[PDB]
Amino acid sequence: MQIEVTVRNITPIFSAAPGSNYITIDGTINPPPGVSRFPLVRTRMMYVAADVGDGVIKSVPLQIVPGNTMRSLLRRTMLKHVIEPALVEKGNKLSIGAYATAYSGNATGNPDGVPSSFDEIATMRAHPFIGLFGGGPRMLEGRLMVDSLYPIHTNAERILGAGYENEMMSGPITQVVWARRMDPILNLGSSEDVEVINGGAVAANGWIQDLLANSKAAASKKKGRGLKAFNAHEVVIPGLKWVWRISLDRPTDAQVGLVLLALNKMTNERIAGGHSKDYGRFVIDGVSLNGEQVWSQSGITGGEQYFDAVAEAIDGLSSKEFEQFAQSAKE
Amino acid sequence: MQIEVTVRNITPIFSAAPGSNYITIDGTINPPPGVSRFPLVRTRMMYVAADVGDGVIKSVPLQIVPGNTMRSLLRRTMLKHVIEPALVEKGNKLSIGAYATAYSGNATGNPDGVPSSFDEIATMRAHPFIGLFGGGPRMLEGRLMVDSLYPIHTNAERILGAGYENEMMSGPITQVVWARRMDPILNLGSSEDVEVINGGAVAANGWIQDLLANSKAGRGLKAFNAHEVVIPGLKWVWRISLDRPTDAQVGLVLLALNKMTNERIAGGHSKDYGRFVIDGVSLNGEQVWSQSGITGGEQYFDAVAEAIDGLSSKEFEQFAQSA
Amino acid sequence: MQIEVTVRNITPIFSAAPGSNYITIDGTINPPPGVSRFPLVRTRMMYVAADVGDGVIKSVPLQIVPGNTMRSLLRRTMLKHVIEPALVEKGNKLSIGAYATAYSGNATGNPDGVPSSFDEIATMRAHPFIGLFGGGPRMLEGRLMVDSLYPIHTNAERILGAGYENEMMSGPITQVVWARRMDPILNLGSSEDVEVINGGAVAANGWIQDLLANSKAGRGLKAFNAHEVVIPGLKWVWRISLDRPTDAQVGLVLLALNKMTNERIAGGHSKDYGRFVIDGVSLNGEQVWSQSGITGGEQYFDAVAEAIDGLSSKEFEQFAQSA
DNA sequence: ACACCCTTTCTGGAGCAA
DNA sequence: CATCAAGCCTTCCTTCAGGTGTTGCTCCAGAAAGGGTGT
Repeated sequence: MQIEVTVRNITPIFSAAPGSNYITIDGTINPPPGVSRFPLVRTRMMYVAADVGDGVIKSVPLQIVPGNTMRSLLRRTMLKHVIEPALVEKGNKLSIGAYATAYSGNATGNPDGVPSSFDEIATMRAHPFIGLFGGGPRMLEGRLMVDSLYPIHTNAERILGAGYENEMMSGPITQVVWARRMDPILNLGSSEDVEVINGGAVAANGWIQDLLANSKAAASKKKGRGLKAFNAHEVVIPGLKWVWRISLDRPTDAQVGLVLLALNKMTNERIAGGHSKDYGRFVIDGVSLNGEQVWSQSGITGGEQYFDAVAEAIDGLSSKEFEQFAQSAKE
Repeated sequence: MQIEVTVRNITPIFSAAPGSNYITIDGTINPPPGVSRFPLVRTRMMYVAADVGDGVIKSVPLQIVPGNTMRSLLRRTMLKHVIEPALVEKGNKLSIGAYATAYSGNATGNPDGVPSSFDEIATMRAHPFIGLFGGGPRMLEGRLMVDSLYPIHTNAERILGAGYENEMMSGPITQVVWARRMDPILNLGSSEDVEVINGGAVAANGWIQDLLANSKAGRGLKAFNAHEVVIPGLKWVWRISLDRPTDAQVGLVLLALNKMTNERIAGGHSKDYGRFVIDGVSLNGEQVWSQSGITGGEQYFDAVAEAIDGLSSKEFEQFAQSA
Repeated sequence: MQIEVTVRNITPIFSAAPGSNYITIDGTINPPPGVSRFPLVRTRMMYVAADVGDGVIKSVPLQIVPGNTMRSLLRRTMLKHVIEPALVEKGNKLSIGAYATAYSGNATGNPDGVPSSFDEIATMRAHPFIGLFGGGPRMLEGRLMVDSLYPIHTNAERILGAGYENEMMSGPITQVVWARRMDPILNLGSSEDVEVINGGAVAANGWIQDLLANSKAGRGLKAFNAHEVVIPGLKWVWRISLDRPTDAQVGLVLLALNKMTNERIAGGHSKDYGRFVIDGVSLNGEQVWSQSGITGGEQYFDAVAEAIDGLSSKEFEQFAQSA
């Protein structure tokens, strides 16, 4: 089953790339040493072979959300919105290992090297949730394959293929957003501002005195840590139309129905990260099932046999498969 | 819960963008070198994708207030207007670290590399203020999600939803506003204007000769600079979002929104730059704002009323307590 | 606390907008080159989002005086006849750096990066003058928030918040006023007017020869220029906001507003521009202004009368003192 | 009864570059 | 209805933040002996 979810982020996208990146105040990424630089936390970037100029494929940077992040977003969406309410409305409860296996593929960091029986493998791949995300102590193949969230851009034209010339994007799609943390105690202004503080003016003056001592120590170092922190993070600019490729090799109809229910409940979900700055908010503007567009304003339109299958399976959903899926053979 | 606080700024909005940007005496932003240049401190602006050629969408600038700035504004009006009167009214006094953890995210720049217990996580995410704003030494996630203040503009037409198209403004929304600082010794002009000056005439003469020696070869008070601002009267929008909130947390947000009328947005405090009025507040798509404040949402106001009653310092203390 | 000072300019207003703008003899601001352009210093203009037609908001020009000019003007009137008399009737001697920091917010152009102690911050924000205007070497935040002087105009309709539905000026509020400088000795006539010039006719004839050599090909004299001014007789609006003031500070601002009529708003000093009367002062919405100054707000006046007594130089000295 | 299936059971070393 | 005026100076940024914690892999890559039991 081929599912293609074209979304539109209405907030910036921030999937933080690991690394030690810096930036000048003017906006130059990774400056040579000597000039003053601030920590930059770049967004996640996929190198893509693309056609720059004419017939000259080259590796260009295109900033994305990883398929692991979107796979866990899909997993936690169908978990918080479908699977957990189905378990709550009945008497079924999960162990902490079963909850850990359902949310992160495993209960412990150490798997057991023995694989499970063919009957249990077949029944877990027939399961609506466990078939999508087959983890556990004995590693199963989950039939859900989740691609990265690619922005519909020229740099991904060898990724996107034909049919994506509408709402086209060129050029840079990222922006460095600067964030500052000020010291609260420097923003104290009067005795009315300080009355909620134990000690008041004495404690405030002690905070200024420790900041002056630490500043003198840092000046002796240059020529603990305070609360001033001016820094930067690169985000992907809002308003982009993104492609999200979801694949299912011979799924049970309830499993693709569960993916459809999760895509229905992607409303009020954040894609990558930067929670407190409301980053990752998005609007789905299209879902195509095997190339057939099945999205409307009121969620998924059509595809009814998937929804009846997943409703019947959620009615038949229990905690027994989750418990014996997470049960280690070595334990 | 999805709140849309659509506001209109009375005065020019100035959130100072980082960078050594420059301006000529005309309206040329960042000129080529070899011409007379002045330091320009531009407004904070966000690139947004917008339909510019009626088929082609492109990354265009749009001057905003950052969601960090508006989040700290909401946090500070909650603290100085709701939380601190409830704390000093009941006699509760936070520690200096607890005050720093209330106004910033924590008290120290080094967070603890341990996770807190689930009982603690549940108590603070059920707490109104600490549930809205996480952080601390052990990296709590708040339930509040604060977007940038976006102007209702055709550059943001892919950013806003529906119903804003009749209000959507086109064209440039900024101004290079010029400021200057005199050396006020040059403005003295009289021998009875130096009787307040110690030394008097000889002191004013020494300041003049020091300025002349500095100009012949420390920085004086003569400054001429510029800052780009968003134009006043612009209609904005502010997307506050709530990840599974308690009704007390929503009531704390609405209590903050009721008394942001005397609060300033971003920078320009001496120029009264941050002044604004709230045109509307949509509470999950339903309008709850009027002239007197937020009407309706009564369960949220009652929940934050019973939550502000019994608000103790010890929750902030063991939120700020390191490990 | 919100103060709304509604003034009406008696003479034209000229706050010169920076920029080499040009004018033709029949109007046509900033023409294409070759139509004999004349130098034009336009008055200060703020772009304001405004209703241009039914359902369309555009960034229109609106001629204002910037809030920095108003902030320094308020600082200067309190310094000129409330603060300096309080220092020299008591014999207090401000330093020259203290005078610089009082009249301009700083003594030098290099603020200290170190923060001041909280007791110092509390004393200066509780100070009547230093609380209004902060700054200094360690960058104090003042309690005063001075808006720019908008006119009562329909272009400012989104600025005023529909407080005044009458007296709304619709058309343009500006005139290009032309000023020319005559060469003095081009109008002598007789040799009795040149007998005071040393040498007599020979020095004026040498100056005429130098002017001729300049005209065939060093700057001359008798230039022709234009300056856009706001037309007189219209009604303005001023907003002076306060960040939790002591009543001595409110009394200081009202004492500035009482004898505000002696000073000028920006202007050309020679042309007597910037003259104005105050038609009203709104203290948080209630009118406290009459023909005989300010009537009402008595506790602010008693507080500022208490604070002017005992106002020593010592606070100014350790406000301007740089670490 | 002879075929596949499901379990145990069992002996030794140990350093490591790109 | 024609020119003559058809700017001049000077400002032309200041300090500071200029990251913190964690993560820092897991497992298995055998074949026979000795029991069952299912066709």
